[PDB]
Parts: sequence; C-alpha cells; structure tokens
Amino acid sequence: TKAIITHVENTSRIYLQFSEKDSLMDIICEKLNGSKLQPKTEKAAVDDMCVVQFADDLEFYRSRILEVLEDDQYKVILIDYGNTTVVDKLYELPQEFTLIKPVAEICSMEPSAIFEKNKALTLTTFDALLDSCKGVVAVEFVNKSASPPVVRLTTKDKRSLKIYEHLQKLVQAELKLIQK
Repeated sequence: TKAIITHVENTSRIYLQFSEKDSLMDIICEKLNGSKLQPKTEKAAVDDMCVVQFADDLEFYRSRILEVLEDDQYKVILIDYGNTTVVDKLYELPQEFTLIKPVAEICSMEPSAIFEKNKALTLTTFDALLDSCKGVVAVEFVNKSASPPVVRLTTKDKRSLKIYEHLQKLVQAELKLIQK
C-alpha cells in the first residue's frame, strides 16, 4: 500500500498519510482554508483541540495543544501531519471535524543500532532520502500489533529504494569516509 510521509520524529516514530485518506485530507484543508474561522476568546489547556495558522505556508490546520508557553504562546501539533510549531493565536475547531480522527498514522521502521548511535546523521540522511521521493512510499507491515506498528518502507518510484537497508548503508558510508 501507498502513503506519504508527513513528519519524522525519529526512525521509530514516523507520521504517514495512507492513500485511502487523500480525499479526506483534501476536504479538511479546503474547509479550513475556505471560510472565516473564529478566534478563541480565552486561553487553551494542554490537549485542547483547535485550529492554527501555520507560519510556513499561511494555511490553516487542525491542532492540539502540547504546551502552554509564556507570552501567551502555545506549542501545538498539527494533528493531521505530525509536525509541531509555535503560535500566538488559536481558532475554534469547527464542529464538523470533532469526531474525525487525525489523518496521519504513526509507524516505526525496524530498529538499528546505527540509527540510535548516530541520531542526527541518520535523520538528516533520511530527510534527503525522503525529499528524493517527495515522501511517497510503499508500505509493508512487519508487525501490526506493535505500537507503533513496524513497517518496511520503499520509495514509491522507479528505484524502489529499500529505505531501512539503504539508510543504514548511507550512514555507514559517511562514518567510514570520515573515520577510516
């Protein structure tokens, strides 16, 4: 099955939107960016659901409060995607979205000490790898009962690049160039 990677926390915590939900994601975006949203009139608390404007693209997203910060700021998660950001204004979540689960689901790649011993290098290499397929991946489940479920990811393009094995190879190659 096909999905798009929308956020990487680490190799064991990856947010993906599975293709079955592409139209649903489009409708959420269209509805949030198509009508006037209502600013909140009092402070929110951790875990409150709301909507924020994302500074990077100026568009609107379903959000959940992660932290109540000083200076009336909030760290929030964009629940449909997984990335976090800091905003100074919150909007009410329109009622029609209340029961709709977050679009993105969390999965994990297989474990590797290479990834754990070299976190920053692994993540920057992974980012470049994902950019090379614009985040579009084929997904096979290794362990569905795990939390997050463990998966194998392949670039959804002509290379069919095997990400778990390839990422290990690239990281080891850079470490070897520097250290040997």
